[PDB]
Amino acid sequence: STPGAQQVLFRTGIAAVNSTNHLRVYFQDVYGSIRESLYEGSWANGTEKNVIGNAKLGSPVAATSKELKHIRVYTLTEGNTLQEFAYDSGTGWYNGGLGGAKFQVAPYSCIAAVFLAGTDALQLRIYAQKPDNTIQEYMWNGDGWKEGTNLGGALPGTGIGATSFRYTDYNGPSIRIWFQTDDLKLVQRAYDPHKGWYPDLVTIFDRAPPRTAIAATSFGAGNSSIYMRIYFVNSDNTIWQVCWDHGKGYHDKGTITPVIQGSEVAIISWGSFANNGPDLRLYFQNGTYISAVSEWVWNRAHGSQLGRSALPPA
Ligand SMILES: OC[C@@H]1O[C@@H](O)[C@@H](O)[C@H](O)[C@@H]1O
Ligand SMILES: OC[C@@H]1O[C@@H](O)[C@@H](O)[C@H](O)[C@@H]1O
Ligand SMILES: OC[C@@H]1O[C@@H](O)[C@@H](O)[C@H](O)[C@@H]1O
Ligand SMILES: OC[C@@H]1O[C@@H](O)[C@@H](O)[C@H](O)[C@@H]1O
Repeated sequence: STPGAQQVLFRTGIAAVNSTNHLRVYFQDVYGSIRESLYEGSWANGTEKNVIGNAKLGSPVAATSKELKHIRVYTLTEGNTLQEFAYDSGTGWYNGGLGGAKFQVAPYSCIAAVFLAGTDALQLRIYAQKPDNTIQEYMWNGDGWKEGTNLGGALPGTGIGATSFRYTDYNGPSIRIWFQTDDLKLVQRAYDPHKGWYPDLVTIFDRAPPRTAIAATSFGAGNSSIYMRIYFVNSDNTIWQVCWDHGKGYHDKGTITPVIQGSEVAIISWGSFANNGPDLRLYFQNGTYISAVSEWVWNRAHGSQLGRSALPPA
């Protein structure tokens, strides 16, 4: 290993945000602190000086952004309440207002978070699992945190993936979320502006490991068209990808890359098929220096490739 890699919690929560190829990756260190590594032409940071806050050991870690002007990172306190580490350009890092509400969730809850796409002002939807094992939406619409729509029951401790995009022929944002139900299937729920939440679950995978990591992204929004990619850790100790492509639907799935048993997963994307993209980046643990976080890359030039073998601080 390396001294730096040793500071990374084994099976750490992982989150990532980006403005095109300007990247931030969040993880938890062995002391419970949440740290930020970054890519700005090269990889840096992830050290004890790059701590944005503290969370319970083993906490989920979720993050979302508006470019890199506004970043929000969500974790659980020791008290199993949702908290928010917030960054705005010109202000820096601070404790976000979500913590004031002190929302208790299940101790084993995961978290997903999105800024809603294409809206006039900043709007956030956070998803977590309550002690009754239902998936609850929490909203920020500019005037305090409030519970939004309850999305019903899921496997206790389920992974939660989420994405928001705006169809260019609609006047409001769409949301897709993915999680695991008691039957061990992975499923999607969906919000569109003209329908609200659709009543049905859409199966994306028949049987997944219990509490497997789930991470999602979307890109290339157009007129009634979108592209999406969902990632999870399968029973073969590899990340699998499920593809939604416009005109083909959920048409393919397969292995991507090996991971450690019980690795967490994060995904970011940028660009689109129309402009020599997309670019995809996955972050996970595959045993590099034992506990380092590694990267997988997809791009138009070279397709599927391992990227940075060990993120900072490794
Ligand atoms: O533009 C983003 C960068 O793309 C490739 O160069 C990767 O090797 C690198 O780790 C980073 O993801
Ligand atoms: O624009 C986003 C910001 O970029 C750098 O300033 C980082 O040091 C900071 O933590 C944040 O990620
Ligand atoms: O614009 C988004 C908002 O930014 C700050 O006001 C936060 O305190 C709040 O929780 C939310 O994240
Ligand atoms: O626009 C997104 C939607 O915003 C509100 O209407 C929420 O009640 C709903 O669950 C969803 O998040």
